[PDB]
Order: sequence, then C-alpha cells, then structure tokens
Amino acid sequence: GPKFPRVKNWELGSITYDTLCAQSQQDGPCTPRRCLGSLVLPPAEQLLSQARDFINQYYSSIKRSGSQAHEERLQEVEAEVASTGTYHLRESELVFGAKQAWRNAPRCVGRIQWGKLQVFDARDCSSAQEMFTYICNHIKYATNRGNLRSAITVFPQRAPGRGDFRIWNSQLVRYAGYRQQDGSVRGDPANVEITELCIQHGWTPGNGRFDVLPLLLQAPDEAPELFVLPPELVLEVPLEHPTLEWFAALGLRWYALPAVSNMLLEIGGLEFSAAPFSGWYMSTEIGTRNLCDPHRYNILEDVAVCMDLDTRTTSSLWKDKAAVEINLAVLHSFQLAKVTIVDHHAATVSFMKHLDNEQKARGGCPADWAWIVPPISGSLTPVFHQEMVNYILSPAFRYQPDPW
Amino acid sequence: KFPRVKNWELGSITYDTLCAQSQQDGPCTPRRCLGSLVLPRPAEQLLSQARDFINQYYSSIKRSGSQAHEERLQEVEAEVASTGTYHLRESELVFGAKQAWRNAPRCVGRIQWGKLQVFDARDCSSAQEMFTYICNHIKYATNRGNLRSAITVFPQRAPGRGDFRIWNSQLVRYAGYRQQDGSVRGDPANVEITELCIQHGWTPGNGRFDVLPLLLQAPDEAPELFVLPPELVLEVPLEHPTLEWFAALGLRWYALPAVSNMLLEIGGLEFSAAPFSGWYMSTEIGTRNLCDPHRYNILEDVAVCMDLDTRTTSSLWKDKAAVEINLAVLHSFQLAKVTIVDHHAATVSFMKHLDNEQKARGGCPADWAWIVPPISGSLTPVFHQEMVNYILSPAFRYQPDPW
Ligand code: HEM
Ligand code: HEM
Ligand SMILES: Cc1cc(N)nc(CCc2cncc(CCc3cc(C)nc(N)c3)c2)c1
Ligand SMILES: Cc1cc(N)nc(CCc2cncc(CCc3cc(C)nc(N)c3)c2)c1
Ligand SMILES: C[C@H](O)[C@H](O)[C@H]1CNc2nc(N)[nH]c(=O)c2N1
Ligand SMILES: C[C@H](O)[C@H](O)[C@H]1CNc2nc(N)[nH]c(=O)c2N1
Ligand SMILES: [Zn+2]
Repeated sequence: GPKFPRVKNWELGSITYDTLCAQSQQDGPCTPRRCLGSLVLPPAEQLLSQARDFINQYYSSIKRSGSQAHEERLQEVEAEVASTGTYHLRESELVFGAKQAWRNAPRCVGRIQWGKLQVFDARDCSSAQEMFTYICNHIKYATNRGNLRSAITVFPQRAPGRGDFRIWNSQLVRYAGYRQQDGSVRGDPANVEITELCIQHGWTPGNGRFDVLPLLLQAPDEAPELFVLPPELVLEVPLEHPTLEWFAALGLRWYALPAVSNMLLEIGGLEFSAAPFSGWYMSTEIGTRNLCDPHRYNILEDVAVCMDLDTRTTSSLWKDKAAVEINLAVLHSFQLAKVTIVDHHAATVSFMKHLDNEQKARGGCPADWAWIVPPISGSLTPVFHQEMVNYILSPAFRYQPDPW
Repeated sequence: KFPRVKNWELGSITYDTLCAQSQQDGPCTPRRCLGSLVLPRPAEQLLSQARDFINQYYSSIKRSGSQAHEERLQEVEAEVASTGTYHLRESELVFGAKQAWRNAPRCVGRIQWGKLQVFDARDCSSAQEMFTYICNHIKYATNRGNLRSAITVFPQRAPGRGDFRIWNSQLVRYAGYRQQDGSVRGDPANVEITELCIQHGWTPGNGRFDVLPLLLQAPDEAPELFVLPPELVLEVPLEHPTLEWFAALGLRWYALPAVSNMLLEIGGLEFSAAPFSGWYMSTEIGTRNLCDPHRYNILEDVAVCMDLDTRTTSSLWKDKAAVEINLAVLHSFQLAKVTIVDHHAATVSFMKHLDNEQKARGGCPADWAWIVPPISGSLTPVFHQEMVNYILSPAFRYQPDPW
C-alpha cells in the first residue's frame, strides 16, 4: 500500500515503511540500473535553500515552526547571505546541527547515543597553536580518565576566498607506520603517508609499532604546524587475554579515544572543514579490523601460531578462532583498565533500539547495512536480519580529500 | 557512466562495463539505496529478449552472424509471429542455464558456473513424471558424496494455463511441527510447508530432522505428494573433532542443497519449475541453519555444553560456540566424504572468479551482503572488495508461493 520503501526484519517478521527518505535532498551513487551501495567513496541560491531548510529543521525541533522568531531568523539569514554571501549559526543552532549530523550518519552503529554529545564551540579559533589548545581540551574532556564522553569541537567554517582550517591527521590519535628497507612496514600501514608527512615537517620519528603520531594542524593560508601530544593525555590500553597467559607477551596495545579529524561537517550549506569528533570504540574496530586486516597490523597468523592451530589449511578455521580471542583480549583489557568499550552484540542490540526510536520520531533511519553489520559474527547480531534504507540527510558528516 | 570498483586490501581498481548490458531495473534510485532488501517490491517484447539471447548463444559458440545464426533468428521470429511464443533447442537451454547461474549476484560459488549438468525435462506431463525426474537429479547430484552441480528444467510457462511447480523451497528440507506450547520441533523455516504436506495426506513424523515429502504440481491440478526414498537422501551426522559430547547433540544435515522454488528465465521464456543443486558452503549449515534465532537456534545449548559464561555478551560466548559449530560441520562432512567448502576457500575462489569475469566480460554482478559470509566477514577477501549489483539475463528469479 504505502508509497515508501517497505522495510522488513527477517528474524522477527516485522515490517515498517521509511517515510523519512522523502526528506533527502542529496543523491547517492545508485540508479535503477545498478546498485553501488558497497562503494566506500561516493552560489547564493543553492546556499540559501540549504540554509532555509536547516533553519526550518531547527525551529521544528524546538516546536516554533511558523512562529515570529522562526520567520525573523529566516529573514536574518537571507539578509546576511544577500550582503556577505554567507551567514553564521547561533550557538544553539550549532549544537543542534552537530547532533543532527551524527544522528544522520548512515555508517554509524553508535547512534543510540546521538542526543548525548558535548559540542565545544571553537569558532573563535585563529591560529594553529590555538587549534592545539582546543584539541588538547577536547581529548582531556572526552577521555575523562577512561570514562569516555562523546564530543565534537567546531572550528571556523569555510569562508569565501580564505583558506581552510584543517587537521591533516585522519584521527587525533594514530600510530606511526614506518616504511622499511625490505618493503615491509613497522607500525600501522594505514598511516604510512601521514607518518612521512610528519617527518618532512620536522618530526623526529621513533621505531616502534605503536608510536603515537604528532598532529599536523593548518590554520587559514598557512603551512601546517606540527604539535606533539603530551603523552599523559593519550590514554592507551595494554592488551592481555583473560586465560591465554602469553597474549600479554605480544606487547599489543591500543588507544582509548577514537576521534575522527578529517571529516567535513556540513550544516545548512555552511562547511566546517575542521570539526574533530569522538566517541568510544566498538571492540571489533580494534580486535578485528585494526589488528587482523591483512593491510593493517595483520596479527592473525602470529596469534594462531601461539594458539598452536593448523595454519596450513583454511578448514581448521584457525583465522576465526584467533580473531575471536583477539577480540576477547580487546574487551577484557579495556574492561580491566576501566576504559569505556562496547562489544559488537551490545552495540547492535542498542542500534535496533535506536531504529525503533527513530521509526517513531522521524519515520525512518538512514543506515548502511555493510557498515552496520560487524566484521565478525555478522548473522549472530540482530542487525544482520534487518533490512536498511540508505540515503543522505543534512546536516551531515562528509568525507573530504586530504589537503596535501 | 562506468563505475570504478576498488579492492581496499590491495589498492587495485577495475571498471565495470558489463553493467551497461542490464535491461532490468533493480530497487535503488539516486534518492535511496535498497540494496539490502531481500525481495524486490507482448510480442515485440518477447521477440527482442529472444533475439538478444539467441545472439548471446551464437556469440558463445563463436558462430556469430553465420548462416545457422541467421536461420535460427528467423525460426524464432516465425514461431513468435504465429503462436505468441517459441521453444529453445536443448543446447540453447544448456547455455542459458549456465548463464543464469553465472549471472546470479547472490551466489559465491560461481567459479563452478561452466560445470553444470543440465537435465532436459521439458517432455514432462504429470506430477508422477516430475517425481522420477527429481529422483534422477538427486541420485545424480549426490553421487555418493562426490557432489556434482545439476539442474532439471521442467516445461516452460504457457499463456493458456497454470504452471508446473515444486511447492517445496528445496528438494530436501526438514519438517517443522508447531507444538502445543507454540514452540517448533524441527525447522521453524518449514512450518507452513509441513502443514501443507499433512493437509494433502502426509503422515508426519515427530522428530527434529524428518525429511519432508515433495508436493509437485502439474498445470491446473491439485499438487501431489511424493515421499523421497530414504536411500536417496544423503545425510551427515554431526560430530566434533575434539569435543566428544557434540555428537550427543544428535545433530545432522543433508548433503544436497537444491533450490526448487525459483523461476529460470531464458530469452523471455519462463521455467517455473527448474530445481538446481550444488554443494554447501559450511556457514549455510553451521551459522545460518543451526545458529539463526528463528531456525534451529542451538547456540546457547552449545555454549552451555562448552561451559561458557552465557550471562554476558562480552565473554563472546556466541562467537565461540558459532566457530565450534562451523568446525563440527566441516569436520563431519570431511569425515563422511561429502563435498563441502569452507567460507575462506569459497571467497578466495570467488575473488578468482571476479578476475576471470573481468577479463571475459568486463565485470561481474555481485551482491556484497550475500557474498560476504555470516561469520568472520572481514577475515575473508570479499569483505574488502567493492561490488556492483545489477540484473543480467538469463536469470534466476524469485516467484510467489503457488498457494
Ligand atoms: C558513542 C560511541 C560510538 C560508537 C560505539 C560508534 C561506532 C561506530 C562504528 C563502529 C563506525 C564504523 C567505523 C569503521 O568501521 O571505520 C562508526 C562510523 C561513524 N560514526 Fe560512530 N560511533 C560512536 C560515536 C560517534 C560520534 C560521537 C560521532 C560524531 C558526532 C560519530 C559519527 C560517525 C561517522 C560520521 C561515521 C562514518 C565515518 C566514516 O565513514 O569514515 N559516531 N561509528
Ligand atoms: C557449486 C556449489 C555452490 C556453492 C558452494 C554455492 C554457494 C551459494 C551460497 C552460500 C549462496 C547464498 C545462500 C544463502 O545464504 O541462502 C548461494 C546462492 C545462490 N546460488 Fe549458489 N552455490 C553453488 C552452486 C549453485 C548452482 C549450481 C546454482 C544454479 C545452477 C546456483 C545459483 C544460485 C542462486 C540463484 C542463488 C541465490 C538464491 C536466492 O536468492 O535464494 N548456485 N550460492
Ligand atoms: C567517533 C568514532 C567512534 C568510533 N567508535 N569509531 C569511529 C570510526 C573511525 C574510523 C576509523 N578507521 C577508519 C575510518 C574510515 C575512514 C574513511 C576512509 C574512507 C576512504 N572513506 C570514509 N568515509 C571514511 C573511520 C569514529
Ligand atoms: C544451489 C545452492 C548451493 C548452495 N551451497 N546453497 C544454496 C542456498 C539455497 C538457499 C537456502 N536457504 C535459503 C535461501 C534463500 C531463500 C530466499 C528467500 C527469499 C524470501 N528470497 C530469496 N531471494 C531467497 C537459499 C543453493
Ligand atoms: C568494500 C566494502 O564496501 C568495504 O570493505 C567496507 C565494508 N563494510 C565496512 N564496515 C565498516 N564498519 N567499516 C569498514 O571499513 C567497512 N568496509
Ligand atoms: C536483511 C539482509 O539483507 C538479509 O538478512 C540477508 C543478508 N545477507 C545474506 N547473505 C546470504 N548469503 N544469505 C542471506 O540469507 C542473507 N540475508
Ligand atoms: Zn543501492
């Protein structure tokens, strides 16, 4: 009947219809001819319509839709655009947009927490040194000695004919990856390029597998400046296994704070090129992807050898067994150290609760199935059996190309 | 126009040009992706699908634009112009069947696509005859545990009349008996088909692993019930390589995965009954069939036997039991000398298939959500591989349940 996508859960037999997708003003990469769902990378008039839409979202969310203050704010926005080509958000408009951008993020499984975000307003920042102060404050607040708190710091928006604020690092905490004489990599192969950029800009590098990178921070029309994070600020967790005693001997570790720093936060047509945001980890991020991806730390074989598994044949499931233990090491070590973490079962249960909340509140929830389903034990989690509709809503976080 | 397709593990890139051959729209639009949805929500027409297919066939035998190609195009035209339909030659049917498998985006086993035994059952005129054909197929495919891909093709759909149909979703399925207490003994996925069998006269067993009888339907007739001779249905008792108590769970599975409810479309003609079989990938049994909450749902039972801490999600007791259940499937099939493939071997060979199809055809339609296995996703190479999904013809299609 209903003229909207029907959405089914195949575990429970239950059906909903996504009406929220009607609100989408931006096209994805799919067409009736072909689905491109699995691809990782997909003027005054334009801005004004995006701005009007954002302001309407803001006044709806406070239930003052159509009211005098709403119409006056609309008028204020177009007058400002009419005379400068841009406009500026009020403090509470920014807080709302930031939460909404997180709420709208299709690839994030942690969205049950969306209303609980500390928005640090840093739109007064005017130097790379001050970005560093702001960032250090973010890290201290967010880390909270292991009791992690979601946060985002917002630096000044893109301006006509003026350079961007950029953090060059993809996260505020990353391990160095050192290209070796034998072609191999010591540390994190993901970070080879950023490591080499740091050295070029005068960083004296280490030679470990877990050297915390410095930050490369760029203020408008300036070369980026290098800043070392004081080690007492970067909380890390040494990895041990609850029953396999040798696991600690591997000297594996990971940091507490997952903090994305290279994404663009778009709100009502305004673009915040530097707006680092953080939460807490889902255990599979560390245990499965970071430690077991072949193009990352690639430790599966080492761990299976320690576990004395038959690594010569696929059908011993040595890969699956070792990956489980590594993931269990991640959970146990964070729990022991009292650093917030969530396992993939609890995270996905909570995402299902979030889907239900959003069905009631907005009549849908944009979600990217391939990213929501965890990289181990997929169908053991409830999200695997849940159909999802993926579409772009604004405010949004958006990928941006590296500035170098 | 042509999408770039990247492997994120290796950094390699291709471009899919094959997708331009799609003539059938899927469920997505620029406004929203519906790629995760399980189901989709005239003379000149048939003639053009028929032409294109015949063109595909003569192309495949490198006789494109020859005399035989010309005269065959004319036969099809002449037949459609007079009767509103036409008929395939056996070799064309064989080609079209292999192509529908090749073109199937949810299938991880497509490296095998050229190795398919095709039984022509288009001279079938009764449920009885359907049954004999089905028994031949099973015996052939099973081959004492050395499984061989096969398909049997029953008579095409005709505008005048009802369809030949196999009511069962697979040739071999375990019954699900709805109990007094609303629980299900056996397989919850097969409650409805079990009740239909009983209603049409089947005396039911009471076990967890009772092989269902077949309900076969010839055009515009009530379906008929046929019991498969137990000697034809190969089964594998499940035991564990080290965990001695597992064998006592009394668990088992059938050797032969044989889809019997899909429609095969070739050159515009529709084959409403066309059962096909290969061999299992171990996650289908070990993860989905035994571990789904709405299936046999044995996870907790296994975890408790393993004496795991089931009180909390963070002990990863589900992940651990799931791995052992999969191991037990692999080991038991190996022990019983019945063909099986694990999810690492299958996805590695699927990657090879992708490369083969890239050179052969300029692409390969693939549904990522179905190609990536249900456990240990990112541990297989397919996780890190971008995929383009689209509908090519010949094709297997979903069709409504006949009741
Ligand atoms: C509160 C705890 C959180 C958890 C457990 C969580 C979980 C996750 C996970 C597992 C992913 C996929 C990441 C990957 O596989 O690389 C993700 C993606 C994402 N999340 Fe969260 N998240 C949390 C908080 C946040 C916050 C605070 C924000 C921003 C305000 C956010 C926004 C995003 C965005 C934009 C993506 C997509 C990133 C990309 O495409 O690179 N999440 N989340
Ligand atoms: C040779 C061994 C084969 C293996 C290991 C294999 C593997 C698989 C797997 C794991 C699936 C997904 C099943 C699920 O999750 O329900 C699948 C789907 C499928 N396969 Fe295969 N396959 C094989 C042979 C075949 C053959 C012989 C055909 C037809 C001639 C075929 C056509 C299909 C089709 C049409 C689907 C999608 C069915 C649906 O949407 O329900 N495959 N395959
Ligand atoms: C706030 C937050 C919390 C959390 N638990 N995880 C994250 C994920 C961070 C993360 C880690 N590794 C990789 C990525 C993906 C980076 C990335 C790369 C490309 C090519 N396209 C994208 N859209 C995104 C993101 C963020
Ligand atoms: C030939 C073959 C070989 C193999 N190894 N596995 C299979 C899996 C068959 C199979 C088993 N259970 C369930 C399904 C899916 C059934 C199915 C159900 C619905 C609602 N829509 C669809 N498109 C498909 C398929 C087939
Ligand atoms: C090719 C595929 O789109 C890609 O590997 C995706 C799949 N799903 C993912 N899901 C999450 N959460 N994170 C990822 O990096 C990926 N990678
Ligand atoms: C909703 C979701 O698309 C659905 O659960 C799919 C996911 N991937 C799958 N993949 C395979 N191979 N088989 C399946 O049944 C499913 N189920
Ligand atoms: Zn799509």
